[PDB]
Amino acid sequence: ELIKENMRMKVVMEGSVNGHQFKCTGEGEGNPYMGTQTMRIKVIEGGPLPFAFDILATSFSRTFIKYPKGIPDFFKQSFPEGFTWERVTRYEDGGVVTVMQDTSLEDGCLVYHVQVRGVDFPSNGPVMQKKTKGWEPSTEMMYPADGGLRGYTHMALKVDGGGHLSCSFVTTYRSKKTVGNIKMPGIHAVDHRLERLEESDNEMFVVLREHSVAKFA
Ligand SMILES: [Mg+2]
Ligand SMILES: [Mg+2]
Ligand SMILES: [Mg+2]
Repeated sequence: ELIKENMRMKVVMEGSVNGHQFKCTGEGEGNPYMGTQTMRIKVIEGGPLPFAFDILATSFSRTFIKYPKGIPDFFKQSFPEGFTWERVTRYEDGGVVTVMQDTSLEDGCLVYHVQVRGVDFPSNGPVMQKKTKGWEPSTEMMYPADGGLRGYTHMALKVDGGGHLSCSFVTTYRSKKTVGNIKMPGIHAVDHRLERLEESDNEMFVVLREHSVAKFA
């Protein structure tokens, strides 16, 4: 079918955080049925970023979730047309990030277009001071919502000196399927582990790896 055991992805991300304009490109691959993927990301405009790359990392891939056959896979069913996602992220101490994403399939490659707008991060907070240490593993609750899905995640951004910055994601996943059917899942959870590795000194190059597995709520 269209989502093969090996799939490539490409991403273009444009946005701003606290007025700082940037652009990133990414490419990678994974095993959509095993829920594993890796991607290589470059900051191509606005680099070096004067904020933590961690606030972008969660915007770089829902086709690579391991769904058990008993839980319908909204994302893989949405091809060939694909799906969109819209997110609002609220950070402890201020920091609101709004994200709009398109997922398409072009010549057998997944193609992502992402728009990111971050505002009101404190000037001497760990995001704008680049004192973050990556994301804890998290569980995203998935709910049926008017023929799409609502995702809800409480994430913990690790900070220098042992603390965390609490943050909350509400995501709306919408199908772009204009011909054909989608079997809607019930309430479920997705367990995520997002790792950054192979980073350059000023985060102009970052490798992300993700493990995403669906389970019953
Ligand atoms: Mg399915
Ligand atoms: Mg902060
Ligand atoms: Mg660098």
